[PDB]
Amino acid sequence: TIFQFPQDFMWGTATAAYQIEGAYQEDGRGLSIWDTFAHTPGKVFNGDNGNVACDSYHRYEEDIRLMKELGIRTYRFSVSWPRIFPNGDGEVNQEGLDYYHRVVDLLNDNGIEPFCTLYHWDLPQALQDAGGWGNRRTIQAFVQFAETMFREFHGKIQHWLTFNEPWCIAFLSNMLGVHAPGLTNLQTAIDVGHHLLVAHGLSVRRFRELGTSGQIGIAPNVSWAVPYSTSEEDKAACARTISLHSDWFLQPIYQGSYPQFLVDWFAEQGATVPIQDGDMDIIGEPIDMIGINYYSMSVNRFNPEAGFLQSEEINMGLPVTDIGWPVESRGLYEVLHYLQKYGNIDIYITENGACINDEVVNGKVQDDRRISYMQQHLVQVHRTIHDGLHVKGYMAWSLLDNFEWAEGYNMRFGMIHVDFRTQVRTPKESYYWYRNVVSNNWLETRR
Amino acid sequence: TIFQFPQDFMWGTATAAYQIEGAYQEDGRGLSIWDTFAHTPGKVFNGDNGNVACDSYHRYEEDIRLMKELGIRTYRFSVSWPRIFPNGDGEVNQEGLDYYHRVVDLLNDNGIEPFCTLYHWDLPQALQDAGGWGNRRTIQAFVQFAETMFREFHGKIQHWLTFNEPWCIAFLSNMLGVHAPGLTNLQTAIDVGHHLLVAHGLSVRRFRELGTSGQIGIAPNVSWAVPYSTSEEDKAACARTISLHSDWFLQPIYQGSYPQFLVDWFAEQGATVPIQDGDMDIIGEPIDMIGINYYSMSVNRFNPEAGFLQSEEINMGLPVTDIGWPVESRGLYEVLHYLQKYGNIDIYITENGACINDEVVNGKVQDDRRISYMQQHLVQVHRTIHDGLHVKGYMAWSLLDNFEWAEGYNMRFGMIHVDFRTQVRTPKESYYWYRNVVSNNWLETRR
Amino acid sequence: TIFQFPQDFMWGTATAAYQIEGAYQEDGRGLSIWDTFAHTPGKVFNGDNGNVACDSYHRYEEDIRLMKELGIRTYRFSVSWPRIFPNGDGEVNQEGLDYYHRVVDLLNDNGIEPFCTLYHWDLPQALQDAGGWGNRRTIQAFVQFAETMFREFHGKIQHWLTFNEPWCIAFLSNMLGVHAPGLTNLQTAIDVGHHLLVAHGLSVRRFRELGTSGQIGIAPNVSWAVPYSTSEEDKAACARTISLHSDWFLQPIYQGSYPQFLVDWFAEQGATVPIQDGDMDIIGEPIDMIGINYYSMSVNRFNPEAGFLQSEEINMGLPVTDIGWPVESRGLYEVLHYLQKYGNIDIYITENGACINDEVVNGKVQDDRRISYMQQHLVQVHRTIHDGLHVKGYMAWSLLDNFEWAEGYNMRFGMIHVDFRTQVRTPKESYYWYRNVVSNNWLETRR
Amino acid sequence: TIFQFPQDFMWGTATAAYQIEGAYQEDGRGLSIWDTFAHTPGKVFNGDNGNVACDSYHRYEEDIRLMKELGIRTYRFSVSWPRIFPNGDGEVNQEGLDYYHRVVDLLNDNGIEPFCTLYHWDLPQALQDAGGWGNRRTIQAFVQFAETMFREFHGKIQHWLTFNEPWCIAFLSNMLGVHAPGLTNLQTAIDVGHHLLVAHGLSVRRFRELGTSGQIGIAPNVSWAVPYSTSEEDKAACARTISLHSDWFLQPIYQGSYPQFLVDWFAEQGATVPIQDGDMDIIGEPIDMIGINYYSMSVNRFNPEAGFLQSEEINMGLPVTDIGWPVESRGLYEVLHYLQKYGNIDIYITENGACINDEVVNGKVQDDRRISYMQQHLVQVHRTIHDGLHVKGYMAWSLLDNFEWAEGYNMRFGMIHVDFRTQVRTPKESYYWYRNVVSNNWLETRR
Ligand SMILES: O=C(O)[C@H](O)[C@@H](O)[C@H](O)[C@H](O)CO
Ligand SMILES: O=C(O)[C@H](O)[C@@H](O)[C@H](O)[C@H](O)CO
Ligand SMILES: O=C(O)[C@H](O)[C@@H](O)[C@H](O)[C@H](O)CO
Ligand SMILES: O=C(O)[C@H](O)[C@@H](O)[C@H](O)[C@H](O)CO
Repeated sequence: TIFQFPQDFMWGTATAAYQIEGAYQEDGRGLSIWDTFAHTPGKVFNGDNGNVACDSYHRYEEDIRLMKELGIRTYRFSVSWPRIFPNGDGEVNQEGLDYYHRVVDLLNDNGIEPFCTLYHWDLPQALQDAGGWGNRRTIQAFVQFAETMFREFHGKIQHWLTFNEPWCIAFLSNMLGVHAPGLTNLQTAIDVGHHLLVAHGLSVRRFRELGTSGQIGIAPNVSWAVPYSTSEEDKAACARTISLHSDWFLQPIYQGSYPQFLVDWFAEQGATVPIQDGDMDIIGEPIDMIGINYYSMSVNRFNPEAGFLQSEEINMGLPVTDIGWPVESRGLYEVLHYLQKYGNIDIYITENGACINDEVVNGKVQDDRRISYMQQHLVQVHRTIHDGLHVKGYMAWSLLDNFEWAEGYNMRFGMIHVDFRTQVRTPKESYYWYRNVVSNNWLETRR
Repeated sequence: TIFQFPQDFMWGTATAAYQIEGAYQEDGRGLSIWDTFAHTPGKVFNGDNGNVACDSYHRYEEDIRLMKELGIRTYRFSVSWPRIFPNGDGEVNQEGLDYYHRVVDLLNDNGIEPFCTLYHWDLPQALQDAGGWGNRRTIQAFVQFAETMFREFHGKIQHWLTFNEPWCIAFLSNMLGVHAPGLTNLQTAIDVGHHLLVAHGLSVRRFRELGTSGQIGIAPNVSWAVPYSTSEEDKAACARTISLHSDWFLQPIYQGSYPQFLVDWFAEQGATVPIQDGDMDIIGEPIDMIGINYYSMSVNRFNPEAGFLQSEEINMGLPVTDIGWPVESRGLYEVLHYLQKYGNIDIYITENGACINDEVVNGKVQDDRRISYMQQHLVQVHRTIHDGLHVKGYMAWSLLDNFEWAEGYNMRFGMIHVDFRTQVRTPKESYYWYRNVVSNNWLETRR
Repeated sequence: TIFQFPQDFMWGTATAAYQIEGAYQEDGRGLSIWDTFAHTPGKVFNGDNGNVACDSYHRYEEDIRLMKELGIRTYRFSVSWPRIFPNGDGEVNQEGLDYYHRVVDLLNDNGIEPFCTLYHWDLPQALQDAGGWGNRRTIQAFVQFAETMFREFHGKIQHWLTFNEPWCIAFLSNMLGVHAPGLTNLQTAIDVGHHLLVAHGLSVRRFRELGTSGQIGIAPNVSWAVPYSTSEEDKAACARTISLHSDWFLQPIYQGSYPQFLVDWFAEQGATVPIQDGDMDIIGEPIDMIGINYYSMSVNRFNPEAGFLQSEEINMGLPVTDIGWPVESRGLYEVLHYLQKYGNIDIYITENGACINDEVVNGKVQDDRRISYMQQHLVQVHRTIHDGLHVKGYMAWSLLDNFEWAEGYNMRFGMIHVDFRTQVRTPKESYYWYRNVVSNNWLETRR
Repeated sequence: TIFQFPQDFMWGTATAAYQIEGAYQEDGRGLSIWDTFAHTPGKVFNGDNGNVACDSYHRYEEDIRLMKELGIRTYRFSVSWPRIFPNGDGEVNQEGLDYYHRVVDLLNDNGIEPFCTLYHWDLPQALQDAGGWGNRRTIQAFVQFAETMFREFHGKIQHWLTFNEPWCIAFLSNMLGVHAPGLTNLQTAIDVGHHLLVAHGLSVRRFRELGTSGQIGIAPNVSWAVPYSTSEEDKAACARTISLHSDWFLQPIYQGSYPQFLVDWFAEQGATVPIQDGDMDIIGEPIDMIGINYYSMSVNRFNPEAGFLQSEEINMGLPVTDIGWPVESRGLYEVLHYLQKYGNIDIYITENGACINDEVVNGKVQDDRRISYMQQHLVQVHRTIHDGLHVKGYMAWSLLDNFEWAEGYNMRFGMIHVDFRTQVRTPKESYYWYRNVVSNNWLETRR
């Protein structure tokens, strides 16, 4: 089957600052909660950290040449907040801004459209010390950061995302303790989620007030669960799982309220959203589009012992990637249609990829499983476009193998292999396959 | 995840006569349309035929010992019609009956419940010469055959199936020309389908009139298609695909009529069902259960050039078995729920398996992919039971690698490897895995 | 270095009934708590059970031929209680006795001295239903069982052990829930430990009263822990670890009391030993020797969160066997010297071995690591003998790969490989190495 | 288990001049007793010599870059005496001093603290001709050498060691004849040992008088033996073995006397220490710390035929490194605690490593066994620190594979592989593992 994509479909790859930039103390960069987290014994696999990670702070020219050869039209990357404001709240670091100018100018020189993610988890440690996202003052610090970037890069960037994966930032980091700052308190997770939504709304306002170039949105990671049985309880368990990742952040944005059933659920657990007057109006600031991060899908059932959402994932026996996630691409088709509850909004698949740990053998990386994974998901993308949904682009999660939060360098998601001992880049077989798809602008599945 | 099965769940394996019995001219056996078909250049891969195929006519004792060691409770097999009535219409061949007595007694001696499939495609050539299933006289010949078996094996067999895969017998064989007798005429396919339904109804009547032991049903192969787009036409294309395999045969049986939309469809193509007065009443004879044969699932779209049903299957990029079928077990969960339109009837998964061609290496057959396939499908079985559906048992398609109709011996579906050069049996790794599942009566998926 | 052993040193191998006998329902055998445990989802790896396990109930003649060729002088095996008394408390099953007569006569015919373990964890389910070892009536049932064996095998067996690994029977099974019956209650673990000690004392009395042949003892599994730091608390943590395995059972036997510090420890946790008047006097019945089971050694430190004994084992980086136990043979030398607190009693290393999962490749099992392990431990044995300790013999843990409780068949400890699919025995390279050591009666370590 | 190290723990690697510097006749370097020894047929394996050995005389910049990337804080190296004083006793060679200035400045430029070993066995041949260390005039020559280095490198080096492994210099070289000058006379070995102790004391005095920078000590190789039996004689045999390596040199230094029992032992063999008045007072000069070289541990027994110390090492069957040494890290914990007899002095593990001969395969050196070895020994280091002992740092024996005295290039101890045919350096897998440990400052053992 041949799947032709729209003429102006935006093809790309994506990275995040702390995962690839290698110069954590260079040019006045301050420490982030992730430096702190990775530097704590037991928080990240093997004690790995982003001190060097890919060294893209120095090797960006090479990476950009590689992505130029890929035939890609956009590059999603994130800005390291502590490089711009080493204290979070403070005096601007021109050296930090200079770095992004070098990167952005090179991208633009190469016809590659920057797709800027302002917040990709690297909150300056100084702000965390004051309570981090649990403190409304951090909202102010973020707006300052956003403004600085909007003004500095006004006509160089046309695509902006305020936050990347609000669920991970709030719940995975503050309720489950898996990601920095590693807390386990429902109330603080809810506080964090609410404050980042306020920060987001204010930043969009500034974007509009400053007359900044381009479009702006937010990029939540998307969850998709299907019930094991036809029971109302399994159905509810799946609604909770799905809704906390997306609706919890999208309903306030698009409809001016948090999902009542989840508000009630958390209330049962003694937690309440710290909503101040006009917070909801600020959060409802009109956005241009949203980024959607998708990787897997699950079959769940209600289980009172299954975590704070009492939703248990069943191991259905499906084959899994090297990080253990089952691959079932229909989930992408399903959430995209599910999200239509907010209207036929513009959606970019800002992240989609697979952990496949193949290494360099005979000078190549025969990552057939990543090609397989991508192929199945791109079919779903075409399928939704064919259904009339406004899915505008796709960004392969990871141009490069990188520091994969908590997993360390152990889990490879890149289309370009990076030997962390030499920093040597080796484009995988998926890279060359992707090059053909993005350059031809059509995909073909064959037996 | 641990999946506990019901106390009385019936575990088994299945075969078909022409695929495993090796003695096509022995003990007065007459030729079937399949001997004829396989003996024709170009009809079956490599000119393979069932002349010897496994030689189970002679090696049944060994096979039965192997299935006894498997911990299985039932064995589904089919009866070679031309061994009982070498002419189809004629004088009984006691030698043919003796063979099945040897098999059945041994099964019973070993506590293995026979699950008898009367018709598994081996129509005596003599009847085909007279028009085969296109001729109503064949219905009479079949009822005689059924009666003979019912009387001969009265208290030895408690589970009976009249026909196995009516869709393949009618459409694949008479419209698509892929299986014997290899015709390509819509009207004859429809005639065949209708006549086999009449034969089925009459045989159930005889079963009841003779007071024969056990329960009796029919075993259609089940189809499952999901639409590519949300269009009404893709939806219709999938209804046609799904309905021709099951509803076309189940609606007359359970509701007294053929699916009207398919009646109209075929009428558009100039074909009409040869329904005589009381045919529908005969077909509606109450049955005890049905067998369901499931292997794969597809995503289809309407396409006017896509065959007689104008339903095109999209290659979604999913991994496939060695015969090229994509594995997606949810399809089993879906049809089982879909079939509830006929009531919560008793259903046995009379066939489910995968073509995995692994051979003997280091004295074993490391068929991990078959274990994987089975594991995923058994989860769905448990899932439907947990939903309250009366799924009574499961039979792994193929105890032994065998003559795979049209594919020849090239496509292996067995849990026991058969080296066709020596007839040597080598239980695969899936055999030992299955032995544990059927003996423990619970399954466990692990990472 | 050459290590010459004493002229009359007793060399052997060992097994346990439920781990090797394959005929759990044969000849009237009743179910044991282990059949029950293994038949419960989640209790044993992969749902493995002892239903067939080696099939030594039928293949003992082969096994005995193999051990005769090994040059061994003794064979330690256990008696399946539910084969003798299918109800535990009840009427004798002559068929069960006959089996052991076949085994024992063959051993004796081959000049191999039987070393009989009366209790090796297979308590009849019927007794467990009544409270198992938590009920003093079980003590009576055990004495009946012991008497029966003493009278039946009077002049055929000269070495007897009442219980094998009291720590595992009591604490691992009733406090930690890892072994059958799988309970987690300190008090019941203590009850079980005390009742088995009473059963042991009474059985020794009967042995003496009946004038039965040979010597009789008990075979505790031995623990050995060394402190991480020189702190009093780490030292205490190690004393608890060491003492619960051995002193807890040996002090009542040899000195008429339980280790006070452990009595106090458990008292702090609200558990008290159910000591009735004269229980201690019964337990103090003089024994002829003890069997010692040794596998590993650890370095521990005090940790309040480290289980009921608040003793944490440090992962020192030492290489481990395939089941994950570090090899450090000095621990054997240490406990043997430590046990001298009870006098220079007769000690038999009734168990010592390693989990090394090597399989048959090129017709052999190149288990160099098991040879390595054994070699290091046999040096320690010689060392203690050279120090004047009365270490009388050594039995390699496992003649055959077997059902390894909770680990299933996944963990191989045998010197003879068993392909559980064919029951085919393949003596490992360690078997041939051991044959030379036991036949020459001296060991040689070489570079 | 996670082992956190002290904030200021000093991590490093170590080498010795003759083993790595490749330019034995370059820049006026005179010959040492080792050039002479290696140039004699039969003294060193395969006639290997240090003529080129690693060529670090020319490739130091590369090596230093590699150790900078390692994250190391100190580098232990030795000074080639015959490069400074080509005659030993004579006129200074500025070219030789210049080399070390290039090395030291580069180290300092890279934040790597030089740890200078003045004497690492390369005594100028000219002095050996006059009797070498057997002649007190050599003491004077050494003090001149020491002074020169102290004055030349005053503020560039902060850590100094006078002698490296006095036992090897005296006994292995002059009693056993294995190392240069290869003599076999107890009396001369004792003379050498005493004269080097006097040289050491005088050099420390000069260090203090000149007001040189840093701290100064001596680095004996440490021995550790445990008795086979509990006999007084085996115990004595172990005391002799242990004491000759350490106490023989440390007692005069810290307590002002030689171990009396060893004085008596040698007296029995007709040898006496040539102690002149005030020699002991000079030797007792206060030192800042000591370096400890540890590799293995043994189990010994008394044996009158077992060499001059009549101490036989038993082959306990333990796994060995590629040079044949058994690995048993507890020995490090034991000697460190044993050395507390001199007070809780500052101790640096100046050497610890393993001979693992893995080569470059697939572009890497998979030296898992060296990682294993180091991991076990670093646990012991942490353990002693946790016990309150002042263990200040650890230096992995060998940054690079090198000329391994008498073994030649056949025995590899490096963390960086050196292909002696191309001089190409290839950091081993242990290098990358060590980089993580030294950079994180904590170690983790995992299963
Ligand atoms: O939010 C994104 O998800 C994260 O930024 C990535 O850095 C993750 O590593 C990737 O999703 C794979 O888990
Ligand atoms: O009717 C069933 O289809 C047939 O009985 C089998 O013999 C098929 O060959 C099997 O389903 C795989 O194709
Ligand atoms: O108590 C003994 O340990 C048991 O009898 C064995 O059956 C164990 O499985 C074996 O020691 C392996 O650890
Ligand atoms: O005395 C030290 O030991 C030596 O400096 C090294 O050069 C040795 O060769 C190394 O220890 C290997 O044993």
